[PDB]
Amino acid sequence: SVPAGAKCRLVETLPENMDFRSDHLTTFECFNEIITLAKKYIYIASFCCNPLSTTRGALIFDKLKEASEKGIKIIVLLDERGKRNLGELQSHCPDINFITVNIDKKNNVGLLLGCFWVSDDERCYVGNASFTGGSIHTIKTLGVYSDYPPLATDLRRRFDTFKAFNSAYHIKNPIGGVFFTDSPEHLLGYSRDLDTDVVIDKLKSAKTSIDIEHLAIVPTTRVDGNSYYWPDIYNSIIEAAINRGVKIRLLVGNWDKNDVYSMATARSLDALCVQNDLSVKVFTIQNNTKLLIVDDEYVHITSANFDGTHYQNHGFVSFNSIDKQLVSEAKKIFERDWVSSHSKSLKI
Amino acid sequence: SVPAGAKCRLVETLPENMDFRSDHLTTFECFNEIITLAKKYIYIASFCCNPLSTTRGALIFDKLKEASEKGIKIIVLLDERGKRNLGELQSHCPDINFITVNIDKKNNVGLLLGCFWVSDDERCYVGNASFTGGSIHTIKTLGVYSDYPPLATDLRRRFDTFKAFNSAAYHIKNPIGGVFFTDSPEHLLGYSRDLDTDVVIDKLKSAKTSIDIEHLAIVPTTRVDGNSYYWPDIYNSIIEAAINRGVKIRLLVGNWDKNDVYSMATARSLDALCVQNDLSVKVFTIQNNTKLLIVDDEYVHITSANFDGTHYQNHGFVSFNSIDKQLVSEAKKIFERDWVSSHSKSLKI
Repeated sequence: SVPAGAKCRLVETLPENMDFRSDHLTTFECFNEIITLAKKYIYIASFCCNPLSTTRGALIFDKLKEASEKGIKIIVLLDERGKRNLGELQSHCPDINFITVNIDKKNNVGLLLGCFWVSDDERCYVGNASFTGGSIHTIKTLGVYSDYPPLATDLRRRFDTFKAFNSAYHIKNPIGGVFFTDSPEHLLGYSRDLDTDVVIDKLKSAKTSIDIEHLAIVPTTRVDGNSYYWPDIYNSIIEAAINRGVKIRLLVGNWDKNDVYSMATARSLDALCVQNDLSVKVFTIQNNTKLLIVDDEYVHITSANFDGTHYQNHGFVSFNSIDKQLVSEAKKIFERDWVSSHSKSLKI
Repeated sequence: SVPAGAKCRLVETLPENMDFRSDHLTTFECFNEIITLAKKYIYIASFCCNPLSTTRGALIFDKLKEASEKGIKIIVLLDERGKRNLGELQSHCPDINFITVNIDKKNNVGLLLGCFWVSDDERCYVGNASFTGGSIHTIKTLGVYSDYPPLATDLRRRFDTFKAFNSAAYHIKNPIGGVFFTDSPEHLLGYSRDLDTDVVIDKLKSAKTSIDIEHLAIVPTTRVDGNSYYWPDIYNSIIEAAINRGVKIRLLVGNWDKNDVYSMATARSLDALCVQNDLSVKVFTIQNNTKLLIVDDEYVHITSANFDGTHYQNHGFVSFNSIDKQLVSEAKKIFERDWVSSHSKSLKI
């Protein structure tokens, strides 16, 4: 009935100046095939829309413009704080519907990240490649493409939820081994599962290994001029390594900004690298990859970073899979990134 | 009916070589009053019994010996891992009943700390002054004495629980007399006792204004049984109160080193938090058993355990809690004295 894996295949943006190589569908090829095969609609949700930054991004934008001129209903969702180039986006393509959204009318902290495409209720992409020229060509990204109509329909319902904010156990036995998790809690409705609870549960259930490629694993972030302390994911990682002997490899971005918090977290992680089975490598390249692999049997790909600001306020959809083949493909991706020349051991 | 405060008064050990001063009942005077007024029994629970280390402790030991010679039933509970001077304790006083206890027969990690005296179901002491000459004379300690029979009877039931391990809500919100006990570990709670872990974390999370803590170490990682154990529950409650709710927090902890990478890293983290939040950390080098927590100047917590994972997951102890305004204000002045003491210096390095 339902195909194993839900017809999902991994998508990558591997910049030519970087040493990352693979035979997966590229982000450019993914967006191009979605626009080409489109018959009725194309829905896109991202924090900001800035495709003209690279030549490949402008080509995707022009192909999307062609679809709009040929009757395809195209709607692009972007957060209110990415409204800088809104006038230029609508001037270039008057037939595209650009909508700014504010998902947090109470606190004005939550931001739309979504980071997914969906079209014709048949095809969809989901990952961490925003609708920018950087995410298409020059920034390393990781996502998932699928042409399974039930999965794309799930993403279309997420688009309905996000579009409604215009400014103007199924987790144990998923369908096809693939399921979505959502954020924030006040947008879950009655049926959707909070990504925070799923991620923490998978980290606590880890028996062997935890592999994470994220931007920053820090317990403290700055919610626009104010500090917010949220160590839930940070503690789950640390307690797995120390209390349960789980082998943990963390591939995170470089820190500084004279941030006392990020530096303190760096010294704490470096202190853990000397006595526990916790290894941390750092990358300096621009990298949007948000990847989590547990016991080589569960994979989690999203657009949010494992911090309190994202998982308490921001709006995003996260990809989850327990399909062994898709997990093994993601495991090979992380193994490549771990020993890459752009990943260096944590320095004191 | 029930007296406010449950007839509780603070008890301190202030060594003469230290600058700490107060008008509270001393630990020596407290133990002396318990031994003198004893009519039937005196029950004592501590990790170890080493009273002969100082002259004042040996004097208390001889008074307890005299009580045993006068028909008083004396039982001293000590942990099995404090069995060093057991032979000398029984040679000095053949009429005292010394019992070694192992509260964790499964894992052999939990230790008996109790740190309380109870006698005649009428009088009791509870705090962090063990039955040693150091805790009586040379080591700074803080405890509570009460002669309210219902409170001492509650503490006697804890003694019954611990003695059984021989080697051979509503009542928390409006307590009786504003005083109640919390207990540890979870596998010894029974059906009616409240876990000290949950109460401490709840009080820390409910803090609206101030959090004052005088403990040995506030670290998320300890060495339980040859292995490192990560437990940041109390650590996170403190930090999130300061960062997310703007609570003014003063932490008075002991000095660290031992080339411990974990304790050193935690030191750098706390000092990193001191630069942008209302969190101040001072360090003491003196010998100090004080385990004190004060929340919003309306809740006081005195115990013998340290706020770490080893204690609050394994060890057996009874913790004193009170919301009585008078007793809390007295504990608040104690912390204010300790905070600006000459033996407490701001965190450097």
